Amino acid sequence: SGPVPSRARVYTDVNTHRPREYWDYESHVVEWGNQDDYQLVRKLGRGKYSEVFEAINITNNEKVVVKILKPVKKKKIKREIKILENLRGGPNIITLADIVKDPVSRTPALVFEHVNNTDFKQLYQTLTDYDIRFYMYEILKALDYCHSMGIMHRDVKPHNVMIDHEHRKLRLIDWGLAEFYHPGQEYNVRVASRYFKGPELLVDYQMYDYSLDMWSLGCMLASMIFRKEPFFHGHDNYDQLVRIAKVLGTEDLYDYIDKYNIELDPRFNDILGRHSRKRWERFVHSENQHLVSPEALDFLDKLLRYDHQSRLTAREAMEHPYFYTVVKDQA
Ligand SMILES: O=C(O)c1cccc(Nc2nc(-c3ccccn3)cs2)c1
Repeated sequence: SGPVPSRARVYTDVNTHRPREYWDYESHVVEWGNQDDYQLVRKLGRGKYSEVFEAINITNNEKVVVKILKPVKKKKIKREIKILENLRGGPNIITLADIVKDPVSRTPALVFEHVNNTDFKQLYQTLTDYDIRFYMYEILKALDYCHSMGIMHRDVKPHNVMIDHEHRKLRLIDWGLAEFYHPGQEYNVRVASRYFKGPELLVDYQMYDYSLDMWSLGCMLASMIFRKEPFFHGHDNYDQLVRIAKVLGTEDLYDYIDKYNIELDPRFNDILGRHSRKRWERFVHSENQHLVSPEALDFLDKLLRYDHQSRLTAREAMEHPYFYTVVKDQA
């Protein structure tokens, strides 16, 4: 027999109740603006899928950010655009302002609201205990929103969480890997950065859901409170699961594989070994103890579960004691 099916615990059928055009992005028609409205100022970054620039909208003198896409299948561009338009205006979601056809590359360019970024490699070393709870709460607002809208991000990691620390503002960016959740759909497991891939991706379990983003969030939280980046530091996708298993233990891993009748890649046989579940105290030391508390460890533990069905939802996470003071201040 094959793998046991799975469905999201929450927001399971939200896309089914929408009109088909909400999620049928292959049939999305792109609304193009005027590429002459924008003059590039300077380059801000580059990646495998795009280059990102500061630009000026010369019709109103507004600063914007322009993401010029490298060649990719048009259906992937339609996907990202449709998701950005669906999520526009949601809390802490980057705002897509315009779409233009770049004259040189002949590829699309997405135009986004400007947001000032403090690079995480400089910010994360100055964050207080309170800052981490605050910004984790703000990320959870974006994840609960997009999940409630039927969308999983699938690429949650520090580079995709832009933080203007001076104004305590945060935006979840790069929706190029995001997808619509449909019950029973089997998804590509070649998503997310290595260090943030959930166990379902590493064992090739395709019927995953929003809870994938909650694993990635737990990896971010561990790296911030323990000041260890990345927290699970694998050499490849196989070794990545080994690094997880040396912390979470192999017993719950094999229980997970058994529960969903997952056929484990035979490469894993010789490398996973047998490992006890470790106590989080072993990652606490004098340089990070001010960021670690019983509340943080309880919250972290409830995110980092092999069984995607047993991880906190974004809404459950927001109600955890770790956020009581953040919640009280925001009232
Ligand atoms: O893919 C996306 O959705 C997206 C949306 C907005 C921005 C970026 N990417 C980058 N933005 C910067 C940056 C740095 C300083 C000030 C402003 N932006 C550097 S890399 C990506």
